Amino acid sequence: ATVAVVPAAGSGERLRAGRPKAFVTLGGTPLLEHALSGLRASGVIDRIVIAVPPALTDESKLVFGGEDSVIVSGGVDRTESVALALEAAGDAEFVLVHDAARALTPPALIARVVAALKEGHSAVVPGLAPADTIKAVDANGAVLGTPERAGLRAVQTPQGFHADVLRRAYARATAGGVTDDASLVEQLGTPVQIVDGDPLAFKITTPLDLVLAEAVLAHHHH
Amino acid sequence: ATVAVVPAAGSGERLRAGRPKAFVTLGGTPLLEHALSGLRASGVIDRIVIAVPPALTDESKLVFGGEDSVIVSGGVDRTESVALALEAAGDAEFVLVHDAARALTPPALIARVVAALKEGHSAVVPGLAPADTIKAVDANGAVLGTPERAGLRAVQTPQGFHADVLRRAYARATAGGVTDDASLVEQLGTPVQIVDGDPLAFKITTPLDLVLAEAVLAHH
Ligand SMILES: Nc1ccn([C@@H]2O[C@H](COP(=O)(O)O)[C@@H](O)[C@H]2O)c(=O)n1
Ligand SMILES: Nc1ccn([C@@H]2O[C@H](COP(=O)(O)O)[C@@H](O)[C@H]2O)c(=O)n1
Repeated sequence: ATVAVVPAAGSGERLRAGRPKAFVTLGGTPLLEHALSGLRASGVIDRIVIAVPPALTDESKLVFGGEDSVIVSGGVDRTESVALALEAAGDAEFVLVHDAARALTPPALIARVVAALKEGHSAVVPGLAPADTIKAVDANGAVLGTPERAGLRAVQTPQGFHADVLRRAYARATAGGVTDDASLVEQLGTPVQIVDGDPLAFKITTPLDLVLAEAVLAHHHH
Repeated sequence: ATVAVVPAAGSGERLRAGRPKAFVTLGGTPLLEHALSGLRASGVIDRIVIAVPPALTDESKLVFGGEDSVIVSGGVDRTESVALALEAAGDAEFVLVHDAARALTPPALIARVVAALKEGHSAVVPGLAPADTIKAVDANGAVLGTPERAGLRAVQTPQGFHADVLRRAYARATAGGVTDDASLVEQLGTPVQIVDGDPLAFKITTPLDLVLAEAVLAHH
């Protein structure tokens, strides 16, 4: 079985007042609903576990629950939220962790992640070459160096794992600031394989992001 | 004094526009004109040198050419286009290299870059923390590492330089295929300083970028 875990249980940004980025509306619909639709339309996800703010567990069950979608109370950080979601994941072979702010992620991208895991990769991440040159900077903001742009990937979600590989990684070190699940797995040198991402799987968090997302909805739906 | 070199000689292939990308319109105005309007609005640019596709040089001169508004035939890639335009940079103590494709770049950012040069920095690049986590990968797509996102910058243009530093960097370039001017300066060992970028200085590269630029303008 393949389970998708969706941490939608809060925010470290004080501006947002504990409201997850996942609950922002897009075309009158929360980002989380768009993300769930993508996961379901991929046709490769058996169950989804969504971690939500504890106060909104009842509300989320009613709105986002279903035969393939389990709701759990989330944690104080993202790392705890994913950990709590993993409890309810059961005995899945594959676990995908998906950022619900990447609302317009195409279903095909999600299938690509699962397909690569079935080829035998333990850890799979969608990515694209960065549009801008990326530079390493020191604490001063002085350039340390410029890696080959073609040797870099801006990575997206869902990030896919063999379940035990992911659970072992989550078993150690809280350090809640982690947003990238593959990074946790990489601490032991576990191989991670990039598959093609998609420009549409951008994270929707800023006003400019939301402007782009609304514009995409217009082309797709109006 | 400050001269802006504007590489505008790129093709419209990725946009499928059937014309050079500089001459694709955004709310009815060519991208190049948006880029020039930003430079003019900043109030800190004394001279512009535009590299255009070589076949359009004569026509471009008729439209844009005049005192301190110089058109040169561009090159086979961005590196050659910049190198050609540098020949026309003139006496300015500071040179900015600004993609025509970053059409919505705010005048404020251009002013921020010039200010940092005037402050005494030899090379200045606008940058923002990457929106996504960045991973280094090998040729087969296997992950090599995930540098802390906080220690990375996704860089934009204009990139600003003391004129002598940029000329010396370009003199030492042995091949094209460079899209980042600061990378050539880094090869001299010259320190490069990052200043705040701006989300609106994104490069219009794909059809989706063009949708974004249109949607931004639609708001205003
Ligand atoms: N307590 C928390 C805090 C953040 N998160 C998740 O971590 C990610 C990053 O959140 P912020 O950048 O808003 O802090 C989001 O996907 C958010 O839903 C969570 O699931 N539980
Ligand atoms: N041969 C080339 C190729 C690109 N360029 C310019 O460099 C900038 C970056 O090009 P792309 O946006 O195509 O990557 C654009 O403004 C483009 O017009 C150029 O001036 N000469």
